[PDB]
Amino acid sequence: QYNNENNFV
Repeated sequence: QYNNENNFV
């Protein structure tokens, strides 16, 4: 299982 998040502000 691969869990990620990416936020660019």
